[PDB]
Amino acid sequence: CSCTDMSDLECMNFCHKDVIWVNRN
Repeated sequence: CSCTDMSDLECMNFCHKDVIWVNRN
């Protein structure tokens, strides 16, 4: 995951769209 030519929100979008803790944490 490389977001440097990319903002924070946009990074969270593509890089955190597969986070598993969106139900259990």
